[PDB]
Amino acid sequence: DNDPLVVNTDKGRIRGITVDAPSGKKVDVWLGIPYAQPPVGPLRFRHPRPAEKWTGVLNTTTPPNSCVQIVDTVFGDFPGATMWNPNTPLSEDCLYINVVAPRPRPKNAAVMLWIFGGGFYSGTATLDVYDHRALASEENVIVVSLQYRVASLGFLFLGTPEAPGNAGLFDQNLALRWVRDNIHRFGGDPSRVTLFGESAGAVSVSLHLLSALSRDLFQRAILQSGSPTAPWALVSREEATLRALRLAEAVGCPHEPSKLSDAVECLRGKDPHVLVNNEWGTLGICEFPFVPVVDGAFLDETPQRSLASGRFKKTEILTGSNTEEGYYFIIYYLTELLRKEEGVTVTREEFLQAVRELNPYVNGAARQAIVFEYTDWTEPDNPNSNRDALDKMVGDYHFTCNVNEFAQRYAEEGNNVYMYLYTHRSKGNPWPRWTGVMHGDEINYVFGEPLNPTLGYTEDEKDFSRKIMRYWSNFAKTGNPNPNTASSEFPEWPKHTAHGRHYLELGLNTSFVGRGPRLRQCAFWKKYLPQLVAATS
Amino acid sequence: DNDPLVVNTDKGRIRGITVDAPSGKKVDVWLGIPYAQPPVGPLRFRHPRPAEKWTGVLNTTTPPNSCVQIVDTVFGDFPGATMWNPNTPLSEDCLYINVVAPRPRPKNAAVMLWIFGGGFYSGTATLDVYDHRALASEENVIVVSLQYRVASLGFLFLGTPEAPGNAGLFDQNLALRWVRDNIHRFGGDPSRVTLFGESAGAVSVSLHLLSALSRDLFQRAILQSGSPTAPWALVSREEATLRALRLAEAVGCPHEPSKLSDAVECLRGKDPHVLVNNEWGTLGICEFPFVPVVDGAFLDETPQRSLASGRFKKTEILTGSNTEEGYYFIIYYLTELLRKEEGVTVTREEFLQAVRELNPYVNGAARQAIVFEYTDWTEPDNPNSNRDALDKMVGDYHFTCNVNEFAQRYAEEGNNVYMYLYTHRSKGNPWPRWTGVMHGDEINYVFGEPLNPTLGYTEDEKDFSRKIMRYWSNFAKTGNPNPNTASSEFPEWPKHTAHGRHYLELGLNTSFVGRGPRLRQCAFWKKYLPQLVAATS
Ligand SMILES: *[C@@H]1O[C@H](CO)[C@@H](O)[C@H](O)[C@H]1NC(C)=O
Ligand SMILES: *[C@@H]1O[C@H](CO)[C@@H](O)[C@H](O)[C@H]1NC(C)=O
Ligand SMILES: *[C@@H]1O[C@H](CO)[C@@H](O)[C@H](O)[C@H]1NC(C)=O
Ligand SMILES: *[C@@H]1O[C@H](CO)[C@@H](O)[C@H](O)[C@H]1NC(C)=O
Ligand code: NA
Ligand code: NA
Repeated sequence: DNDPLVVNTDKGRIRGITVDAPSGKKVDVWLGIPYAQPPVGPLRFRHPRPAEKWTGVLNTTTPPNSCVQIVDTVFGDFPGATMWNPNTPLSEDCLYINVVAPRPRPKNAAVMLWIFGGGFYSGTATLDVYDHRALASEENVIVVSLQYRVASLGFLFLGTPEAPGNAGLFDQNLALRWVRDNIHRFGGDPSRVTLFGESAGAVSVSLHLLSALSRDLFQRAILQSGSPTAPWALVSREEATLRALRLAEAVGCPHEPSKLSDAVECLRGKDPHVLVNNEWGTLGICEFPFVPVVDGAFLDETPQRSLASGRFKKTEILTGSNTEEGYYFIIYYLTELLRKEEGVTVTREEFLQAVRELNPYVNGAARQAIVFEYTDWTEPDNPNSNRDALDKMVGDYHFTCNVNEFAQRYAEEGNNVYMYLYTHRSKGNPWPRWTGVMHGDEINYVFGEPLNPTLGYTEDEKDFSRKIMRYWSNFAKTGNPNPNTASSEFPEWPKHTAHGRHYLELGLNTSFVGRGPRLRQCAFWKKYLPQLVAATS
Repeated sequence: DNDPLVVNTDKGRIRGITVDAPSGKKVDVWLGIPYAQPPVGPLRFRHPRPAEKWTGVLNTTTPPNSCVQIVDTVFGDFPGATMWNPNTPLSEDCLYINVVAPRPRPKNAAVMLWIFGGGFYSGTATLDVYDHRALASEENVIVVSLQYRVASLGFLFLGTPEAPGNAGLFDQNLALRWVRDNIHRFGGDPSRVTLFGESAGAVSVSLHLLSALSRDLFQRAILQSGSPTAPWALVSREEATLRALRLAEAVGCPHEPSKLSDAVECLRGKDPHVLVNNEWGTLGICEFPFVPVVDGAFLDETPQRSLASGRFKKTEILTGSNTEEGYYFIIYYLTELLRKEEGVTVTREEFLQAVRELNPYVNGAARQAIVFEYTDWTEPDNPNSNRDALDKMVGDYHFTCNVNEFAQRYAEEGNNVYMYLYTHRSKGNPWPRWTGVMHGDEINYVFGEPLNPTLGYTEDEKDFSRKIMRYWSNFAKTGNPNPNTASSEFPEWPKHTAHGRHYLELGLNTSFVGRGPRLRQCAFWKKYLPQLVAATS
């Protein structure tokens, strides 16, 4: 076989297809490569097995199945909500990898591996917003994405070997070995693999930097709006079992903590869709039913202890937060107030209501410590301020501050860190204006969506997209985002240093550099508030 | 008598003298006019009596005696410390008024009455820094100053009629009636009297706006770095008696609360200087041994209740604070650290030490509420930040915030208010650089000291002085500081409105207008911290 579009992997040979990128540039794609046996029947909830070797030529020409998950309807066929909806058929057999090489195909090049994230309950590598064609063609990089098991199918934990937990993470781990073993045949470098993700993507990518098993399976990491030290990232093993036994109860299975083997076997029987729909009990804002847990194999300790002791891969890190993280989550949660319409506001009374509902676990000697910190004292009753104040307290505690912590611990262990604050809101953003730049807005720009002519992105937005695609790309290459011009000295993007803590503002005409972001509020949630709760309890 | 320099007051006639202002302009002065009988012997601690009518022509040609007080030596003959030292002989007979008319002498003009302040323990109208010659000549206003009894001689309270308290305030009150009765003969208007002062000066001027007795004795008020709602402004009647009986003990007199008439009579005997030296017991920063008290005559309620109920003269108010209030007081107090030298700094440890010593009455669940508010979280251990952070917490609690409160209550009662933040540090400032603009720095500029050729003020500083002299002067005239150009619309200096809370920055090239100043920290000390101390106690 002299055919460039057929490739012989360890488990057999596959046939790809040449496709046009929206830009018009040509790339080679391999879509739906099985990296594991379908985790069905006795294999559900369990760690994945490598794929059974196949005979003949297999067609990897079309986008694979998305894993079984819930879909978002709460806004009907709104373009803003439907972009995160799975665009392929939902199946238990979802374990596949997608490889996209640029044309001409390089002999040995950089590898960028995208781990999607849906709060560990949803998502797929097949989303339109994650399109490898624009990124691979413009930056000349091998772009790879994977499907990992999600929700209770991926993250159910009972301590038993029939449900050991972290199945989704072991999925990713196995997919990383596939890359290590098979990427050079697509023209990549097994040692130059750079992992990058958003939400759980970042939380996943981070957990590979920590994990013993996936330690030497990649080179660098890019983390978007997520860290392993976030509140929603992990659950206690004691709770994870209760969440599992509650799911057993809710679905009509044996829920007794006495006999665990009864519970898992009954669960294996039930339909996958009824299983994922019964995960949602009483949960506050920004907390999810089934997520990573410290299993003993993938992780043998909590990420907090790993970070403290300094047990993580010595690597360059590119990480950052968006300006308005919370808004997205305060829309779905707390849906009464702050609905999907233009010009919404919040009265001082409604604000005071919200901080109780958004922080239900604090003693009230902490509530007004929050309200004093998160109110604008130049004009306290301002309806705009009180609304934006909700986004900040959610955004900072659940997202922004946790990113800062991980970035600092990496910086002070002598690693090069690059911190960003993404401030750009699209002109064509479908969501209301007040939302501003929400959680996951940068994705469209890192993947080169503005370079699509069929979409009406302004000419400046197309430049901006190419700019951050460059930053991202040559970081995966060189360990540094700075372009060759000004790479020699006084960078556009300074290093996030332990004491300096600098970040770059990613916006349309701003090259502004600050320190943080939001160091005061981070000091609030990390230092002041915890010791106050101690002193009042 | 057709002589312009002789004037016939109600109690007899006086003879003045023409003097050159440092600028070279000529003014007429009357210095050391007795407005009351000397409060000596049986009259000590008591309310003043009007002066006994005199026969013939009296010479009021030289600066009168300063009241008995302590002097500052702690810095030896330092020019910065010695400017507040009394420059006339110290006497118990100190009750006099000074009148300065410009030449040519107007038929009927505006009256600006200066009440000095030394924390109610010191000060005199005769200080070089308060010179009427420059102000009167340049702004064409009748400038008047008075001497009021100070320290325990002025503010001793025992509830007894032999020591009823507020003697210093009744001194001022009597001096205001003298002005009402006698100023038209000097070419002033009895109804256009505008009171203005600094430190206790402002606290005094404010207490005239409140008091029933001195209500109709003036028109407007200008208040510099002081309000009646400040912590050090008043003492409880229960404490004032104890402070008096402690002073009785310390001087070797009967200190028993049983027999009060014994105590006062023994006190009347003792030398005035030994009496003023034994006032200082255990007192924290920015608190003074003998100050105004609610006597029942001058004030029948606490200023807090007066402000709340809205019982104060409906008038225009011009008030403001300086950028670094605390520094001056943290130098004399807490003298170990933060000494008088260039380039002093504060370590993070020393900072944490200070907040305990500077706030000795807070439970420690409040101490770190302060440290979190008053630390710079971009670089927390910064030695410059930690030093400046001490000035702010002292400046805000003891001065700046209290000025804001009084200014707001006047604004929301429908009165016109003009708030300033004085940001200008002299080039020739004798104190160390880090001190910046300290408590009482604006005085030199409001009195026209830069217009003195024998002093090396820059040509811009001379313009600045004339500018704020103008603001001050035509406020006393018109009720508005704005010059005729731009007085018609969109003022240089906007009104401090109840909701807007605007202030003007008084500096060299800044016409900048903000809102506050320092609304966050004021909300801290006024709203947040008090309810936190409640929740933790
Ligand atoms: C994939 O192979 C099928 C036959 O199984 C063929 O019908 C189809 O055209 C192929 N599509 C590709 C490789 O583009
Ligand atoms: C940045 O801001 C605007 C962007 O529209 C523009 O004037 C120019 O590119 C820059 N200039 C500024 C802030 O003066
Ligand atoms: C004040 O009067 C005295 C006489 O008592 C006289 O010696 C002195 O020159 C006068 N000074 C004045 C008014 O300038
Ligand atoms: C105010 O600042 C300086 C004062 O020296 C001067 O450039 C000018 O008067 C003003 N201009 C600015 C801030 O650009
Ligand atoms: Na998420
Ligand atoms: Na004072």
